Parts: sequence; C-alpha cells; structure tokens
Amino acid sequence: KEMPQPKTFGELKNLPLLNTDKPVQALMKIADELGEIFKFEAPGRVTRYLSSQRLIKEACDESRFDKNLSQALKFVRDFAGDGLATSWTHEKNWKKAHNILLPSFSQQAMKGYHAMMVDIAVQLVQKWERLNADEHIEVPEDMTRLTLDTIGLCGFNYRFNSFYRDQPHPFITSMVRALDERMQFQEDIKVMNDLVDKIIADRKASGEQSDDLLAHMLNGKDPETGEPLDDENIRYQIITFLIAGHETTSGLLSFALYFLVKNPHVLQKAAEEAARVLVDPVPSYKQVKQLKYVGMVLNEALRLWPTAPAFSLYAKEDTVLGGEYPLEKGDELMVLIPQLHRDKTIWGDDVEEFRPERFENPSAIPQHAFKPFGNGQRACIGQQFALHEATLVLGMMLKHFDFEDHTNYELDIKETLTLKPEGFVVKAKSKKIPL
Ligand code: HEM
Ligand SMILES: C=Cc1ccccc1
Repeated sequence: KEMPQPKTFGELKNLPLLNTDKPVQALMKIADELGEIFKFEAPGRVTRYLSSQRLIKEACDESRFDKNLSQALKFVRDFAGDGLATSWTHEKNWKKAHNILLPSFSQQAMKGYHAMMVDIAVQLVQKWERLNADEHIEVPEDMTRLTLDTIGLCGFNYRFNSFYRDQPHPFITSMVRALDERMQFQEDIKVMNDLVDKIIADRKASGEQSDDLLAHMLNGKDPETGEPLDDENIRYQIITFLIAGHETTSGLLSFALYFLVKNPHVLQKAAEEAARVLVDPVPSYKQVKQLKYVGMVLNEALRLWPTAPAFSLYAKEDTVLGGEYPLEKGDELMVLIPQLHRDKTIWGDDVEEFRPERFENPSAIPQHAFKPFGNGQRACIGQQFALHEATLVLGMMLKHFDFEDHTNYELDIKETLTLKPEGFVVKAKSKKIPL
C-alpha cells in the first residue's frame, strides 16, 4: 500500500508545513485529513507519521524499532550530551546511566522524595493563600515555579527559590536563549555550567549522607559494567534531569487545571476526593496514593494533551509495518501521541471529551494505546516522580481553593520542547483550611 503525503512545495517537498510556531498541532490536522499514516519529506530526509494504535502497537516492538533522536533532540544534545534522554540506546553511557539511576525511581526512592515535594507544594499553596482579593494566578508560570523547585530540591538538594521571584530563574532564561540561538551565548553556557559546578561542589563539601538522584549519579555503580558514571556524563545527566524533570510536569498540571475549570462536575468530583482523603495539614505518601480520581484526571489530561507529544523511532532491519507498508533498515517513524490518544477504535466516538472515568479500569486499555511516557526501555524514567508530584499538588490545590475561569480562557497551546496552555489564568478563592 502507498502512503498518503500532505501538500508539497516543489523541491522543498513538505518542509514549509513545519514553518509554523505550532507544528504538532499542524501535524495533528494533517493526520485528521490523511489518516493513520502519512509520508513527510524534506530535502534530504523522510519520516512517516503514525497516529493509530494498530500501527503504533507495531512501532513499539523493540525487536523491530529502537528510539531515534529527532531533530529536536539532536539540538538538545548540544547541551545534554549523552545524558539519558539524548543518548542512542547503543551508546555505552545509555545503559550504564539507566542502570545506575533506575533505583532513584523505585518505590523506596519515591517515599524518600515525598517530604521535599511537600515543602515546595506548601510554598505554592501559601503563595495563593497570600494573594489579595480579586488577584489572579498565572497558571503555567506558577506550575513551572513548583516543578523546577521540586526537581532541584528532591533531585539535587538545590533551592531554585522560584517562589521568591517575579521573573524566572537565570538558569531557565539562559537554557532558552542559549539553545534558541543555536538554531552572550558565552555568558549563558557559563550560567548553566556554574550551576552544575555548584550542585556538584556543594554535595561534595557537605558532610551529608544522602540518597537522592544526585547521590546515585555521583556514587552508584552500574552492576553490568561495574563502572560508575564519569564526570563528563554526570554533568550531562544533571542538565538532562533539571530540564526533563520539570517542563512536561508543569504542562500537565496546567492542562489538568484547565480541564477541571472547563468541566465543573469533574472538578467537584476531584475536590470531593481531595477533601475525603487529605485529612491532615500535610499529605502523607499513603494519602497521595489514595487520590485515585485525581490520578485519573491527570491521565485524562495526558490523553488529550500529552506534554511531550511525539517520539521518533528507526527500523532496526527491513520490515513490513501493519502487513502493508514495507520499511528499510534505518527508516524513521514519528509517533504523534495526541493523535494516537484520539483513535476512535480504542476510545469510542467522544474522544474530545474530558472524562477521567475512561481510566477506571485500565486493564481494559489495549496494548500501546496510551503512551504519554514513551515506550519500552526508552520510556520516561521519571514517570512515577511526575505523577506523584502532580497528584500531591493537584490534590492540595483542590483541598485548599475553589477555582474560577474568570476570563473564559480560550485554549492557546504554545509549543516548545513541550506543550502548555499559554496565558492560562484563574482566580482561586481560599477555603480557609490551615496548613
Ligand atoms: C508528565 C510529565 C512527563 C512526561 C509526559 C514525560 C514524557 C517522556 C517521554 C515521551 C519520554 C520518551 C522520549 C523519547 O522517546 O524520545 C521521556 C523520557 C525521559 N524522561 Fe520523561 N516525562 C515526564 C516527566 C519526567 C520527569 C519528572 C523526569 C525526571 C525526573 C523525566 C526524565 C526523563 C528522562 C531522563 C527520559 C529518558 C529516559 C531514557 O531514554 O533512558 N521525565 N519522557
Ligand atoms: C520531560 C521528559 C522528556 C524527555 C525528552 C523529551 C521531552 C520530555
């Protein structure tokens, strides 16, 4: 079978279609028009965009397809090197760092992060308790303050102190300008390097037994090779986790809140759970695990707007995809996750409705139908960290405040490496429950 291809532009082929600030949303509309698979060509390259669970289930076969570095990740690799997200599976440092860092996301490790997640969650609740009458909240801005502080503190024992600031941290500013200006740069790379230096120097100076992610980066040994990470790769991993560890979680929290204010019955059901479960001034680990409906809200927000919306794969060998599309070794595929998550054959006709109850019986979901954390051994290592943080925080938000969509906010999805509802604002009226 011959694959459909969207409109072309002479020798530029399909390239000009990506000349937009919202390329994923542009590719979603192309998928709506052309279906489960289309060819996308640019001078010198081809990729195939997949949107159905029928095809993505095969693409996720690790015997046949491995993670490819997208154009975006190739650029990110200029700063994150062979850290986990930007390494090829076949690079020695991928498996080495994978093995060393996996224990930093075990159940025991998650329980270890809980108190420091609460520290930051409490700073967010106090900020909003302290606003004057009629003041509003800039949602993605505050969520980014919380998620950046949480990975800094939990992962590295470093305080970004984002809630003490009006404009984001110089690390964040430098990380954007500096990569930006790769597709002053001197002073920016210096901001990044200095911070990495400091995170390392301070742990080394401290007379501190710690079992955090940094501790594993610095001291853990890979059981396979028996080697620890070398200093160059540790730096890459710190950069990798400071970024990967916060931007997509902030997106998720922002979309979740957006969907709750747009669906007041769902908000009321989630708020009732928060009030029933979170019976103490501080949530416990056990109580966060009992926020089942809040977890479903989060999953349903990842269904509609997965905040890392695409991942790339290459064919390990010549193979046939879906009984119909022959591929050659090296051929690239792109999984368009928001489109996968709208596959009517899986989810029913109401795919654009926000209905967390879709996730009541998750064993009913077919293989590879829901992929917001990627696939296989190259799946998100931080999935449980993101979900624990976002469950804790959204549960606290719903326990402490009523929310108003006071502007009747029109969804505007800004695309970076991640997705966010740009300009999303709300008002939060305190329920006056002490911390
Ligand atoms: C809701 C929030 C998050 C989402 C949706 C998400 C999504 C993803 C996706 C789709 C991938 C696969 C990328 C690819 O195949 O190219 C990935 C990998 C990765 N993520 Fe996450 N992520 C989230 C949060 C986090 C957090 C909190 C951390 C760190 C604490 C993190 C660290 C990583 C790392 C290191 C990888 C690379 C793993 C490897 O290839 O070995 N992510 N993530
Ligand atoms: C936030 C985890 C992650 C990793 C790679 C790309 C986008 C997101």
